[PDB]
Order: sequence, then C-alpha cells, then structure tokens
Amino acid sequence: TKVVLGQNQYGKAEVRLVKVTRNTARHEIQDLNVTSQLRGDFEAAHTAGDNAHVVATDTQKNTVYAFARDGFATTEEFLLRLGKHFTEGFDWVTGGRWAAQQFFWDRINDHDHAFSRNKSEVRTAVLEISGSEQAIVAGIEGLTVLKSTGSEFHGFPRDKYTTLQETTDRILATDVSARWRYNTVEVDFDAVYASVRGLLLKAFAETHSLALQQTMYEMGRAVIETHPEIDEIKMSLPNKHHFLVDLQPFGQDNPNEVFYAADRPYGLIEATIQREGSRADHPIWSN
Amino acid sequence: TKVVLGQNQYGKAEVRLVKVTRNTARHEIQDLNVTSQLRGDFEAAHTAGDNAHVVATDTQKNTVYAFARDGFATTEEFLLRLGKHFTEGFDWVTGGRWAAQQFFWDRINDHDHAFSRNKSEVRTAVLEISGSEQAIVAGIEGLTVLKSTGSEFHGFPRDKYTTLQETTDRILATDVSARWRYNTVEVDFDAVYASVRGLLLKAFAETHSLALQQTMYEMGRAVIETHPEIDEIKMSLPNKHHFLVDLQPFGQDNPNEVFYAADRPYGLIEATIQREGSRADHPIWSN
Amino acid sequence: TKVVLGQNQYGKAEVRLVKVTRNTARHEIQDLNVTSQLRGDFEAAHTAGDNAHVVATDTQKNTVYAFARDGFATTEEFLLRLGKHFTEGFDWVTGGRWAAQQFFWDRINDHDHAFSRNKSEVRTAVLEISGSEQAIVAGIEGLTVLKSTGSEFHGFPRDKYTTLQETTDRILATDVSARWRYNTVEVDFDAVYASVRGLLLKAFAETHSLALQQTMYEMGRAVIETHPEIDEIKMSLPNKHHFLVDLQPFGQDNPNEVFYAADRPYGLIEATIQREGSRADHPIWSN
Amino acid sequence: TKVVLGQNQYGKAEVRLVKVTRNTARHEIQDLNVTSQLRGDFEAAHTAGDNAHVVATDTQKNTVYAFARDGFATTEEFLLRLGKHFTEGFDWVTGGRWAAQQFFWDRINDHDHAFSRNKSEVRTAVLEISGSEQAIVAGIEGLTVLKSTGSEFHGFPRDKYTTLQETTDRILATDVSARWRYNTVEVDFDAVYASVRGLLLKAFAETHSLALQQTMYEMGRAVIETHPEIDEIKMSLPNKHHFLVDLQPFGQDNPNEVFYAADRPYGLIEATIQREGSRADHPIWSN
Ligand SMILES: NC(=O)NC(NC(N)=O)C(=O)[O-]
Ligand SMILES: NC(=O)NC(NC(N)=O)C(=O)[O-]
Ligand SMILES: NC(=O)NC(NC(N)=O)C(=O)[O-]
Ligand SMILES: NC(=O)NC(NC(N)=O)C(=O)[O-]
Repeated sequence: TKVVLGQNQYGKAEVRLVKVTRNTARHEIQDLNVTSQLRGDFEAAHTAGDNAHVVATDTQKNTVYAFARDGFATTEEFLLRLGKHFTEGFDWVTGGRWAAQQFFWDRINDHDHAFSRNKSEVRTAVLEISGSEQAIVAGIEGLTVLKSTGSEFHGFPRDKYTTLQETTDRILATDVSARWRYNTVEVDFDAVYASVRGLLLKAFAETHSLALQQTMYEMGRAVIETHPEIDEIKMSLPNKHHFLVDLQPFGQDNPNEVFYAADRPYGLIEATIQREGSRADHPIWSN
Repeated sequence: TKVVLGQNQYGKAEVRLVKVTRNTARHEIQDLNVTSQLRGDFEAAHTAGDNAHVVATDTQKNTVYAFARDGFATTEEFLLRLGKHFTEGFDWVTGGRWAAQQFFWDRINDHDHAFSRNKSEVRTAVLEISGSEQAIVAGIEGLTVLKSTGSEFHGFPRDKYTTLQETTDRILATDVSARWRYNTVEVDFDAVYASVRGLLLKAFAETHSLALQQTMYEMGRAVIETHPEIDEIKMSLPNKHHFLVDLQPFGQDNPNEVFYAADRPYGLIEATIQREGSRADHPIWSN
Repeated sequence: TKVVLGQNQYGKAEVRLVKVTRNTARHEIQDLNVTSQLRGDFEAAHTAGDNAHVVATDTQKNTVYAFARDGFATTEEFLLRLGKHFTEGFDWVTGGRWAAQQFFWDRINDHDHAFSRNKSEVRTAVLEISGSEQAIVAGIEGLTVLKSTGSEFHGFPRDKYTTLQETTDRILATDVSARWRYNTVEVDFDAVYASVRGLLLKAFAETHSLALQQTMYEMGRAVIETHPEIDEIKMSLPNKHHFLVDLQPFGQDNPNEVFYAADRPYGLIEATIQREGSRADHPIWSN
Repeated sequence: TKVVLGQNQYGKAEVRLVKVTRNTARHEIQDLNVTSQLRGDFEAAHTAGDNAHVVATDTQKNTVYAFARDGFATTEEFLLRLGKHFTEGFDWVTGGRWAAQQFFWDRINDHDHAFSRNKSEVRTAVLEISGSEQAIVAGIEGLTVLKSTGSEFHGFPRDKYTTLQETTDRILATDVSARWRYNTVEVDFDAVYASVRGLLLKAFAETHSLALQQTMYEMGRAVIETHPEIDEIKMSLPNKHHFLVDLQPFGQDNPNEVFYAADRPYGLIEATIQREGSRADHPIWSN
C-alpha cells in the first residue's frame, strides 16, 4: 500500500588514485582506491527523478583528483578533507561514507623513483559523518599467516554428527581481516596502523592456541590494551584447513609434515573485542 | 580499562553441496554454497580456550550433508531446518546465521540427467535466528542488465568541480544486487523469488530513467506493492559506465552506437525501500 | 655473450567495446573484449628504443573504435578488417594476432532496447596473419555441464599409489573449453558457432562415458564429421570432482544423492581431434 | 571424413601441497601448487574408453603427496622426480608436463614456527619430458613495478587515428611475468632464481626507458649475459597506464603528480631474448 524511501546513499566507487611526491629527486608514492558516497535529502531524486540535489558521481570523482593535487599526510586525513567538503558544501548533504584501500610500495634497491608492489597486505580506512559527528575505522586485510605448530583443538562436545578427531598439534592458518574504531580523530594514523599490525602478528604467533576463538581474543586484547584511542576491534578469521595427508596407504608415516591445503569449506570465526564501557553498536558498522 | 568480548559467531563457511534427486529416471539438481554460524555463550572459548561449548565447525559441515540426504523443497526451508537444529539442540546456542547461494542449472535438450549451468544470476538466502524469532532475507546477485536508450541525466547542480554534461540519451547498465526481508516464514519461496526477479527486471526495463535513483525506487516499489510478505528491499546498483566514444577527431559522428565499457570507477547507488511503519533496522542486516 | 631478439609482438589488450545497432527501434547489442598485437620489424625499438616503427598501442585502440562505427556482421569479420588494415597499412608490419571475447545478451521480455547478460558461455575468436597467409580459430569457454549419471570409470591400472575405487556410476562435471581452426575464411561464422556448441553439448550428454577422454573424443569427432571447414578442434576439460559424501557415520546411506563439489585439485583432460591429413602443428596455436 | 586423435595429455591439476620441515625446532615451509599431466599411448582410452593405460589422476595426486614426504631441495628437483617416476614407471607413458607455482613465506619476527605470506611474487617451474629429452623452464609472475619518472615515448608514427601526445616524462608501470629455459639440469635453481629476479628488477629500474620494448630488451639481455645455464627468456609486460589528470579546467596545474590508474585497456609488449644460435622454437613453449 504505502511505500517509503529508507536509508540511502550514492557516489563514485573505486576511484584509483596515484599521488607522486616529487619536490625532490627522492620520489614518494601514495596509491589509493577511493570510494565516496553521500547521504541527506535525496527524496525527489528517487521519487521523481529530480536531480537538483544530486551532486554527480562524476563530480565526486573530479573532487578526489583535485584535492589530491594538494597532497595529504595520511589516507585518513585525505578522507576527512573530502567528507568536510561535501557535507559543508551542500545544505541537503548531511553526511556520508568515504572509504579507501591503501596499497604499499617498496623501493627497488633503495632507488629514488623505481618501486615494486608489496601485495602482502592492504590497509583500509573508512570515515562516516552524520550531522555534526564523525567516526573513523581503520583496518588491515589480505594478510595471510600460518603457524606450523603451537595450535591445539580438543575438548569439543560430540553428537551423532561429530567425526572430528581431537588434536594437540595442528597447523593454524588464517587471513587477518581486522577493523578498529577510533574514539577521536586526533590520532597518529600511520603510527597506530603499524603498531596494530605488529600487535596482531605478535599475538597470533606467540599465543599457544587452544582455539581460533582464543587466538582472536588475544589479538584483540593486545590492541585495546595498547592504544587508548581505540574503542573496539572487529576481526573475521577463516580457519584455512591444512589436512595432514594419510600416507599409510603408501607405506609411510606422516609426522606432521605433508599437508593438503583445502580451498573450501573453511571455519570462520568472528568477534568484536571492546573497551569496557564503550559504545555497543556504532552506526559506522552498518555500512 | 578492561577488555570485553562483544558480538561473536563462528561456524563452517562455503560448504559446497549438490543434491541429486533420482527417484525416477528424470533427475533433478539442487546446487548450494552453504554457510553456518552459531551464536550463544562462547565466552570461555574466547577467554580461556575452553571448547566445551564449541560445536566443531567440522560437525556443522557434517550436519549440512546429513540433512541434505532427506531432501529439501527450497533453499530457505533447508536453512530453517539447520537453524532450528542447532538452536534447539544446544542450550548455550541461542541463535545463529545460516546462508546459502543457489546456483541454477538447465537441462541439455531436455535430457533426463545432463545439465548446463545458467550463470546469469545467483540466488541467495540468509536466515537469522534470535530466540524464537526466525528472520529470512532472500536475494539475487550477478544479474547484469542494460538499456541502450530510455535513460537521461540532467538538471544536476554544476559546482566548481563539475564537468559532466547534461544528456537526454545514454546507456544505463548495472548489476542487479537486491535483498528483501520477509515478515513471515510462510512463503512460497520459489514463486516469490521468480516474481520478484520479474518485477525488478520489468521496472528496470520499462521505467524511462531520469536517474538511477529513480529506476531503483520504481524497482523497489513494485516489489513491496506486489508482495505483502515483504517488509523491505535493499538494492545496491553500480552505474557501469559505457562512454560514448568521441570519433570526431577521426572525421566521424557517433549516433549513440560505439561505446567504451569502463571497469572503474563506477557510480554506486544504494537504497532501502520499506513498507510504511515496518521495522527500521532489523539486526539481520548487520550480519 | 651474444644476445638476439627473437619472436616479439605488441599492441593494446582488452579493449572493451559495445556496439549498439539502432537504425530501427529494435536495438541490437554486440559486446566485445578486443586485443590487437602487431608483428614485424621492431628490432630498433627493442635495441635502441627507436619508435619509428612503433604504431602506438593507443592508436591501435582508437582504430578499434573507429572501425566499430561502420558496424560488423560477426566478430571474425571485425578482426579480419583490423588485421588487414594493420598489415597492409604499414610496410614494416608483416603480421599480427587479433583476438576477441564476445559476450552474449538476451532481451528482457522481448524488449526493444533492454537486455540482460547471458553469462553461461563466452565465445572467442583469434586471427593470426603471417605475410600473405591468415588463419582463424573460434572457440567457446565457460560453459559448465554435468551428468548426474551415465558415467563410469574402471579398469585403470593399480600401482602402490592407487587408492581410487572403481565405479560404474558417478557424476561427470566439466567446463567446456574448445577451440577449432578453420581451413578457410569463407565461413558462416555465427551459424557454425551455434552448430558446434550444440554438437559439443549433445555428444557430452548422450555419450555413455567410460572415461572423460572418450567423452571428449566423441565431442570432437562430432564436430569434425559435421563441418568440412574445420580441420581440428582442441579441448581442455577439467574433471570437477563431486565426491559422494560418506553418511554411514550418521546412520544413513547415500544412494548417489549427496555430493561435495571440490574446488581443487581437479582432473585435467586435454586433446586435439583432427581431420586425417590436416596440418600437424599450425603456428596459430603458439600464441 | 577420417578423424584422428592428435596431441593429448591428462592428469591432476592444482594439487596444493604444504611441506613442513621440522626435524629441529626451526621449522621450514615449502608451499606449492602442483600439476601433473602424462603423455604417451592413450589411443584406446579416447576411442574406446579402455582405461588400461590410464593411470588415474587421483593416483597422480597421491604420488605427489607420497613423494613430498621424502622432502625436496627445490621445486625443480621435485618435479624432476615426478617426471622420471611416471615415464620410467609405465611403458606406455613416454613423457609429460609437470608444473608448479611456489608461494613464499616470511617468518613473523623471526619466529621458529610462525609465518606470513609474501604475496608480492609467485615463482613458477615447468618440466617437460619427451622420450629421452628433458627441458625445464623457471619463471616469476605477479611482480608489479613502477617508475615515477625516467620513461619517455616519442618518435612514433602518426596516422589519422593517432591522438597520443609525445612525452619525455611519464610513469612506466608493469607486472613482471618472465620465464626462462635452462640448457642443463646442473643448476643451483634457488640461487639462479634469486639472481634473475634481481637482474630483471635492476634493469627495469636503471634503464632510462625510451620504450617498454627497450626496457624489456635490457632486462632479458642482462639475464642471458649473466647466466650460462639459460638459453632464452620470454617476457610479457603490460603497460599499466597511469594517466596524468587534467586539472586545468579547475585552474590547477599537475606537474606529474596526480594520476588515474586505469584497469583496461592496457598495452601488452612481449618478446623473447635468446642466446645467439640457440634453439628457435623449443617444444616446451607450446604446452
Ligand atoms: N546519478 C545518476 O543517476 N547517474 C550517474 N551519473 C553521475 N552521477 O555521474 C551515476 O554514476 O550513477
Ligand atoms: N571447529 C573445527 O572443526 N575446527 C576449527 N578450529 C577452531 N574452532 O578453533 C575451525 O574453525 O574450522
Ligand atoms: N580420467 C577420467 O576419466 N576420470 C578422472 N578420474 C581420475 N583419473 O582419477 C579424471 O580426474 O578425469
Ligand atoms: N609502446 C610503449 O612503450 N608504450 C605504450 N603506449 C602506446 N603505445 O600507446 C603501451 O601501451 O605499451
């Protein structure tokens, strides 16, 4: 009977930007994949196709490049500039979501202007503005890790559908996908990112794992305990199964040496670790 | 400050299942990619690695195959059986999230047991159980559509960074990604999915588009107006740009015939169309 | 000590082109992914960086779009025009390789200008020119098929590394990738493509498979025996394993009904079926 | 008329193996993606479905894991053992093709048994046996590199379809894909791979590029001149376009700082650099 326009947003996604800093012979590279989306009063655009309030996605894209010309210290600083621009520049635009993936490059033998991609991880940043408030979530993804031992899994309940054998020595491999929310915008973004990355890696490697859930809890705890500016961290860790191959059919034993790395299916353990007393469900997680 | 375990869930993801129905010589094929995750009291598993409450992800996987043996009418009904099983079977398991992608197959020349994959779209279903509440969201993805005409875009504000020109004839191409939430589990799931797919395609094709936002609104309205069992539908539609190539430098015109289909960037228009008065932010959308 | 420039080629790869035919209200869509590479005397370009003979890849790109404006009967006809243009338009260019992927679209409810992608298969074409000689290879890929029965596999040798049990009833699933070489350019390309596709599907479905190798042989035989303009057809067929899940542990049985579709590893069966007397190793297969 | 079985091969593709060396607390990891295909007399398998000569692909897979138990010094040595086993172990198997991708891992803070994946490049190896002849090709792929300056492109011919402006300062970005053929099995495979990688990177970075063709030529020349065990090296280098954004409409200049990194299309330059007088078209390149 009665239809209503609910939450909505729009903009330009995946604007690939490469900013070269070359004021001197020592060139610097910043490589981003940027997405911009606006929120506000776009009722008529949807119900009547009246585009008076529709800042073209093409325009949003042009703005990303125009702002890049001035340079930016960090990815987060760049997103903050964009968000402020759109929200304050148009009265009907009350907020939005600006995100970016940051790709890393290393110099080729310390060369001044020749680099190679470091594809071992991807950094992410998301800024959400709502009225007079804003929140930032930083993250890391695509970071694959593995422990060849120091991982166990036993003591689980058994039912008629249970066939898994307990173990005190197995491989624990996963893809680190973590995202943390800052409780302030006054942060040394690059320093905290480097710190968090190291904390996650350290907790993963040094925690004698009795469960993937436990390892994840330790990784999250290390981050919250170390950085006051972080209120919560969310992680999604797949348990990439490395099956110990049965070689007895061929007359050989397998002392935890030969494994089959299966693609699918995979365990998927996810959790939110929070600072006691912090917000329970911030809107930025809705996406 | 102290660290606290917040929202969390775990299970087996992407369990690929193929169920063949062969009671008669006329075989039937059901092809699914299933994910199972439980929610409940898993505090100890995280803080101490105590797995007493941890129904192994391997066990969850076995349960999917065991249940498939009995057959299932629809993907949603299969998920409902799984969800009820885990929630009712373990006191500490209070709910969960079960999802699946359904892949379509067509018979080869009406053959009794030879088929070919229809890859033009993928059907999805997500079930979330919270206590006695059962919420289901069905959807479609990977369905690419295009209108060669019947699309315009003008009347947008021209700010200092706007270079896009107004037009009364352009291509409108997108990938239909839609998800709708049922307000009841007593639905003819297959019939509604077919109807919804048809309504979306119809609105996309017959609406003279003045904006992607308008086309999306009409698609959503048609669904809600036609199906009382649906409370809301959310869509995420990219505007996959097909740029009219400028051939004038080569001494030729281009009467809306030759286009360059760009990969990135792309416009991304998203919105929720709701039945007036329905729930604003159902938890199932958080994932 | 002494180095020599061997085989070489360069050009523009993956030029996405969409050609709309709209002389009438009944629009038509041709969607291609085109690649152009030239061969000839580019010695100086490599050893000295002398670009006198280097027709810019950007120029090759522009040519694709400029030629598309005139329209084309089939993809092969389009590649023929491009190859002729480059080899004859430049003295130092003696040949090249022009290829394309063709994507299929279906009308939405028979609409005049609204379509949806048929992603169930991708058509390919490759043209190679060498001096005054040219050859065309057409193909199909991405077409997934499956037989739920009518497939056996027994009688294979059993060495100390063999554990596979023989069977007279298993699922046979694969992705049809086939390419065939024409012995003449005067062909009804569209009609032959549709015919070949049908013959491959028919042979796959109606052949009681004793081995994937036999099924493939029968598929290729059908093609060669049906089309005089085809001298050989090459196929690469993966055996996408669907494992019968063991349900005995759950007190059940599995009468060829419940399967686990594994991603990797997979069997890979490949072969060339040719017309007796035809060329053994045509250069076009080198790429 | 008369149909004949031509070249053919079959086996198991993409067997994911992880071999852990743990004789001491200092664990080592070897991660491979292995493919095994046999060649020989398989006539009856194709024409009659007689599997007497068909060593099951499952058996080939089992052999890979059983052989891994004994360990291997290098990927090439591992493939060599496999090839000899199958050709020598079965009279009707006269040759084959064994290949593998090798994935790299780095220790986490020098941990004894905790690692993270180095996804910046993938090492490859292919062995082909044809009767008494053996040939090995090693390679590297997925290595993305970029020069922010030190690249020019001018002096190219200009026809009616040329719009590209000459330049003396542009970005040169590509994905390094190279494969080289050894002329002997007496090679320190790991040492040569590390050396070739360094030579390719060094040549790419230090060569003032007047054309991608020239840069590639220098990369190849360096490898051949340095390693007597290599007879030829083939490269496929895309020119991943980074377009200098025009900000003049906004009254801003862009001194080679802000770029748009386009996905497709892309230039694709390929060449073979050979030791003078070596084999022109070795069969291994055909696949
Ligand atoms: N907003 C639109 O309907 N058209 C589009 N055009 C713009 N905004 O540049 C888009 O990308 O979706
Ligand atoms: N539950 C399991 O079968 N094992 C797993 N390991 C855990 N939960 O620590 C996993 O996630 O696959
Ligand atoms: N060769 C076959 O027909 N069947 C297959 N089964 C084996 N060889 O294990 C396969 O993988 O293709
Ligand atoms: N040939 C070149 O060196 N640069 C390129 N630029 C052209 N040819 O337009 C390319 O795409 O490879």
